[PDB]
Amino acid sequence: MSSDEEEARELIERAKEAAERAQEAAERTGDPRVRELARELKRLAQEAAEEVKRDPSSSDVNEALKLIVEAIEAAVRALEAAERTGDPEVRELARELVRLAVEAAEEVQRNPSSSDVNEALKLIVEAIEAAVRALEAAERTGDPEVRELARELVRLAVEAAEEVQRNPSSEEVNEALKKIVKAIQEAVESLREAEESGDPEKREKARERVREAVERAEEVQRDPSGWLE
Repeated sequence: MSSDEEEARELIERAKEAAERAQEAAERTGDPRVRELARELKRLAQEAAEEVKRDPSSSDVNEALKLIVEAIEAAVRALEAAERTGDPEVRELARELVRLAVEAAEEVQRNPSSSDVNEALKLIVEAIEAAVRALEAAERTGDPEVRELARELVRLAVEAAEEVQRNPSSEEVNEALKKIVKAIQEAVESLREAEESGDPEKREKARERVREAVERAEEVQRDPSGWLE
């Protein structure tokens, strides 16, 4: 078996496992909307895998499948994280994140040759992963205020991700989401530091650190090109 052949077989298997996880996760939510989204994740994996199964010699087709599989895996993690929280607002944020993954994946499958559409999904996947980490970190604090701020922060990322999804070729919209993702990653790192500390003062510091990330993300959405920075 050649290298292209081996890579194809491996990716098709990875796609199958992803869609299967998506199936399982969605049926556990009992939300008919999430079941529909997971059905859509499965459909996209099969459509993208079917192209690779036909002809595994195209770099673009194999790259499209790989990115779509990464999007499904991230969507799966979002749904699993939401279920762990038992929190209805977090479940709704997860639904919103999964919907964005679906819509961005649909654009990739339709246009595998487009660098922009590829970049949009890539960045959106990174945003989903960062958002899930922020929500998980906030949940671990058990603190109502940190949790609420994390949700505010993820909503700003969702609104910026939608802009990217709808305008993949706009560099300004891309840079805005990158800045917000950076702010989320900084919030996550601050929460980790406070979590590994036994200092109550470090926990109040955490609230404020997440608050500063929210204020940063709000500033970015008001001035996405950083004209004022």
